[PDB]
Amino acid sequence: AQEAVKGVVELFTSQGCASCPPADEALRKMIQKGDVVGLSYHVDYWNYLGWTDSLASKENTERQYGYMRALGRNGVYTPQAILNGRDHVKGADVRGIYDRLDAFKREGQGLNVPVSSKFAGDEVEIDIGAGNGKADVVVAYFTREQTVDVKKMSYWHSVYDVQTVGMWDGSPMTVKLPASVVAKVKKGGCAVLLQTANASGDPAAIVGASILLGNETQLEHH
Amino acid sequence: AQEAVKGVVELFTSQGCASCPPADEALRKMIQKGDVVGLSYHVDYWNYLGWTDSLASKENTERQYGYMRALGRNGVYTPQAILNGRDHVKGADVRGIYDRLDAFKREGQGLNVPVSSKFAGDEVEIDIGAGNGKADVVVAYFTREQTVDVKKMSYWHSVYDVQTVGMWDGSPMTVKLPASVVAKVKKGGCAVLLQTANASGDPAAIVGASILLGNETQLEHH
Repeated sequence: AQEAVKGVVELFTSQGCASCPPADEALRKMIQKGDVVGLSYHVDYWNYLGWTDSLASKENTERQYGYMRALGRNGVYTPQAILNGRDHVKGADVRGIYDRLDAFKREGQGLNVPVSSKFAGDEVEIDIGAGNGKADVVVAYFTREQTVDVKKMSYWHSVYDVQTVGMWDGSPMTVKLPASVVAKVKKGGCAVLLQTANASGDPAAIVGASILLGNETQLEHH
Repeated sequence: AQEAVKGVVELFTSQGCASCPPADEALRKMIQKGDVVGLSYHVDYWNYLGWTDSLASKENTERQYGYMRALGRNGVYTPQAILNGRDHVKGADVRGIYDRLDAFKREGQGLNVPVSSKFAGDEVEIDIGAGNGKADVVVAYFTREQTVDVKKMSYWHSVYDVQTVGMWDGSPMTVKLPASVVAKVKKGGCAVLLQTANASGDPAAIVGASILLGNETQLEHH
């Protein structure tokens, strides 16, 4: 292969948030490089009546709340990037995010558990490697690229649904998802997050991750 | 009469918020003094599964979002107190809130429009005085005092419903509410807020306010 993925970057943003564009660009650049699992969660607290993006959801906002609690904070803001489900940083701080992810890796707090995903014809197969502890197998479904009327703006990896498909206990496992899931991934893609939780059950460190894009086109040079 | 009410204090808090108790006490003290219209809005972003107060609501959280936008901020936190619908301050900063309200009054940004409320037998009557501009006649219904299991903690003026009952255009007006409203106020009380809105329609400066308690007991000394 080559160099393993550096980590997970979950950006909470909104088209109604004026200071978010810079962070949106940051994420787009990281997704283009493909060295991180990047996700964009549009929050609903920026909607009022006009500039209400059809990409936001209450569920996305609730996830940012889960992180707020787990991180011991007393509030939320946008743009906010959550790294490896372990810490937060300004969404536009590209240098900070990569330096943070590197710091995690150097401490063995990176993506230590192998996670693989692929289409098994009319089903989705998720392969998880061996490790220690317990974690949920979380799947975040997103559209690859979606344009919205401002003119027109483009957003990438906008999550529209998140679901837990099983539990990992340290043992290697394979989870098979039905055609209904295949159809959803085909709308863009999905990210598999092997995520632990704290005592309260809120989202915590992500110890493994993978992205499966709906487009399975193999690009080759001869 | 005597000295007019100093202003409106809207506290966003939650029993799931560990740093909120101090702010809750602050509000209780101001409500006891009765020189301000005090309201407590329990937010829902501190609920997870256990310490989920039955006093929180999505609507309350949305109101804090409305204020976030109007105030030009990019996030929310608890405990947060909104003063006269014009600015925010730490919920526990008792000195700051009163000094802020005083600063508003000295600038003629206090409660300049008279607002009165009373029970008309089986109906609720709200009397609004003359002024300039446009504002919604907002009614926030609350329980006077509610205890929740931690032991047991007590919360005051916990808002459980907010509704606009009419529009003020600067002209003196009287709004009559049905028996259904009387029943709700009797569950605790209500606060009438003559509130303006910004260009986006979000909650802005409150130019008049009044509280009507369900208990209409007249205390006299002879």
